[PDB]
Amino acid sequence: MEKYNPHAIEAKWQRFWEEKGFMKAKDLPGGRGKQYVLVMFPYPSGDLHMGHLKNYTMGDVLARFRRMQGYEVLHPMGWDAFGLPAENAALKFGVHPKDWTYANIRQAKESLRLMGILYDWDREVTTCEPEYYRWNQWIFLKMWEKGLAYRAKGLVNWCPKCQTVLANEQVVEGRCWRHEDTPVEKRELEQWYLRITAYAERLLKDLEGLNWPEKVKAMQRAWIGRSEGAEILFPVEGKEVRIPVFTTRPDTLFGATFLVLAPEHPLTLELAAPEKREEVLAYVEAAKRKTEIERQAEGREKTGVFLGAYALNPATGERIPIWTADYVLFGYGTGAIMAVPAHDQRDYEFARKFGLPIKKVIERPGEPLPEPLERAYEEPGIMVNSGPFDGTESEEGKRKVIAWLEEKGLGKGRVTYRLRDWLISRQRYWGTPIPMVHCEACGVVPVPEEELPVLLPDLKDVEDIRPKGKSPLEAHPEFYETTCPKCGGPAKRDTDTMDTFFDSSWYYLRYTDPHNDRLPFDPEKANAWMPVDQYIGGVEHAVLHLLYSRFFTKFLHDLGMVKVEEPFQGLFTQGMVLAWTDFGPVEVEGSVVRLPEPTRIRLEIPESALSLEDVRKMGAELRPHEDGTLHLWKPAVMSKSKGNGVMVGPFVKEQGADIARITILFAAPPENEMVWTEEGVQGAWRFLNRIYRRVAEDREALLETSGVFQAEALEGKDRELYGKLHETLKKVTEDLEALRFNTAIAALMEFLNALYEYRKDRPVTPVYRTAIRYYLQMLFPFAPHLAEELWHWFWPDSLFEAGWPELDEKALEKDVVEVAVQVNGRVRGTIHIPKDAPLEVARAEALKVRNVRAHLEGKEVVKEIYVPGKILNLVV
RNA sequence: GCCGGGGUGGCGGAAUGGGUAGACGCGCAUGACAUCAUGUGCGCAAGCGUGCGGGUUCAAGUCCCGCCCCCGGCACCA
Ligand SMILES: CC(C)C[C@H](N)C(=O)O
Ligand SMILES: [Hg+2]
Ligand SMILES: [Zn+2]
Ligand SMILES: [Zn+2]
Repeated sequence: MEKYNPHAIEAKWQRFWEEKGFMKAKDLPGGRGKQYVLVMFPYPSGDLHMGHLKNYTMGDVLARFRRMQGYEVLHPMGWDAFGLPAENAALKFGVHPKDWTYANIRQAKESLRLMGILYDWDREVTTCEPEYYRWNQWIFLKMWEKGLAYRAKGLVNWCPKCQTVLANEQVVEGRCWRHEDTPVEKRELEQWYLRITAYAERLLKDLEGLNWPEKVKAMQRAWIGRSEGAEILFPVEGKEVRIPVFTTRPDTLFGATFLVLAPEHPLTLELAAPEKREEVLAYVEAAKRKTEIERQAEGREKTGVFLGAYALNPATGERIPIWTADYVLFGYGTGAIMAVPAHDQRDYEFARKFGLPIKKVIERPGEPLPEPLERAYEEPGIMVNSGPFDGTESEEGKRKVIAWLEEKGLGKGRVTYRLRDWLISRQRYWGTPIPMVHCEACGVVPVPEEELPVLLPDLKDVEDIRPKGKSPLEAHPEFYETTCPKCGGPAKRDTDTMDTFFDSSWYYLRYTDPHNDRLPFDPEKANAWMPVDQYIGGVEHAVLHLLYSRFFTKFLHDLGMVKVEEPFQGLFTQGMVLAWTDFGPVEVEGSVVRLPEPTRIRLEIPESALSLEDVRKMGAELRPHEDGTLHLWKPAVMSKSKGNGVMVGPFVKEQGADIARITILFAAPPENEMVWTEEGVQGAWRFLNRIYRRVAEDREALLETSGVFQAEALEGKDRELYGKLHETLKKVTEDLEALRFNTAIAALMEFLNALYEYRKDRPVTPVYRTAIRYYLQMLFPFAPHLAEELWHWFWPDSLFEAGWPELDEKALEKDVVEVAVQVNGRVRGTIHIPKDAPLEVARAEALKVRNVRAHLEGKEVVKEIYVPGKILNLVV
């Protein structure tokens, strides 16, 4: 008897599926229904390994399944070429991006193909190509006319490594999103923005009905951070100008004893007294230079300066000094606040430190407030010392005081958002050119829609297209020395480029019509496929892609190009793949494990001396090495950096594809993080072989048997096996739909054993043939190769045209289930009686269990409970 | 501190309209010419066992009250 040989059949079938084009995405989905499985396209930068294939596999499983059912499936794939990701890589190897990319893509598609993953490559999209980024511009225009795009000064975040500005969404832990070790600074610059805030309300409101992981939504809710409150205006003493401040506690206005402007606030210097200037101006240059990692280093220590100017409390009418502290942020609300030390610790503390007054205006219900106050009081209470509002409740106060303000034109009720506008301009070469020009008489003028695209200057000198603080395009007149399409005089093209995320915010839409030269996509098409039914990806893109993408769709909706309003209906996340890692040598002596500094450092711990326990307890092991010393191993993220990846190409050659799959899918729950291991790969081998044998050993026997039979006319092991099948089909089918591939397979392995047990007391019967047919169909999504192979030994056409097995509910019905006999809550034993078996029939079959255990303890009884299902309790 | 998700064998992990806890797999242990078959929660045993302590019930991983710990994300948003 032959044996399971991967290299023999895999690459064969792969070519087969590609030729016959089963995953070709239909232009316009018919009436059979349609699925749109999509995995976030990759940043071409490196070579793929098991750590990466997790996702694309999933997408494939899910994609093959649906296609098998009948749905018209669209499983697309393309490359997120432009932006920092690629450039940052091509720059670390002194290579030209256009070459480093097309190369990385080639390597990629090869891996994917080896893994037996199919796509509709006739839709492949490469962001960095003109044929695509042209539309990135077209959109930018449509956003300009609609006033959602714009330019403006102010402090922006600067990444010394990337040598360019980043959006707030790209500042994780106060560091770069790609360089989690490089702090971020601020620089006065005028960049281009996208008025995403214009959609703050909708972005937050349309989350509700969204069926996403509660973890993600909650992050967007928090990132958008809506807050209802009031915008009060404080007149400046003598001056004509008025200062707007936001507050979610206007019912305390009469308690405001001072104002605090953000260092970067304009009026912080335009009001700073000449005798204070030499200090105010020195404080700004101190805050601007400080950073996030530095600020969080000082703690909650309040620090500010007095502006030497006063303001007029529009409530009491009196004067209150105006200060400037860093604890107030300019990028939020009004960048100014009305300090009320009496009902806000922050303010309070700031007050007790810089000798400022604390006025009480909210009394605590019942238990009076200890005078003098030694801690704020932020809870609701009764108003006092607040003019005619005295006695008025706290809650009812707010709306009244606001209604009072909106009467004298002193303020108004407003709702600010934490969400800050999107900064999309980058001073890098590899990027989409902003379709704007700069005339001196006309000003900032938008390039004509029909003059698009605006190709990127062709630059070969690698040391040329490198960021040094300014836009690499700011050195090629041959590009920007163009004319203004308004007047006709000398103009200048904007040297800045669109951030990567821009093009990665509507790609899912391009796949629906990847070859359109009239529009970013034909609405008719996009509407037929959208929304994305299932989006496999990560969480790190919570406040980025998963946000920017929605805004983009909504705006595209508002142009009447896309019927839907949320691009991703389903959002399935995945966990990180891991692998046991070599953390260096160790000197073991008895039960003591000394740690040499080279290792201890990589382990990122303080201790330089553990024990054989501390090692176990932290999930590690000491193994023998090739250098003749012991090495401390431990799992770790499977990444290039860690140098522990399991390259696809190699692996597949030395093992097989379907093996990789089963290993990845069955390892754990997809949402959880797996740890790719030797032992696992083995299991995949075993599982796959046993599937082979079982079918190879009956190939002949099966070849001469018919798979036709009468359902009910079944009895014996057959009737049973047939039930086990359908019982299994249920599980597989459900789990595939819910995206629980692990248990979906665990169920397939279980039936397999069931088949081995059925063949020790029964021959290749019609029911059995059917079992095998059904099994092969249920396998096709996880091990499409080995599945397509065995299937052909008996049937003609591809498993793709087989369709998915039909469940037979009536086959699930159980007859003679095993029941547990318990007495006073302990499980004494288990009998085997029909499901409907009457209490008397069970009781009887119980009273004489294996060891009559039921008697060894039930010699009294008082009440008995029977549950047809699987239980019978005797209350002694 | 807030929000989100979780504590089950040696390990990944099953099972919640209460009803034989530990499916499937990994590891380990015996029997055959790396591969199969059998066993495998702990304790020699009384007996005990789903983070802790009470409680409801014939019956609790599932429900009720109080509490501990772990991971992830924001962290001075007025
Ligand atoms: C959809 C894209 C934002 C995915 C991203 N390019 C990544 O590889 O993480
Ligand atoms: Hg390109
Ligand atoms: Zn950077
Ligand atoms: Zn002009």
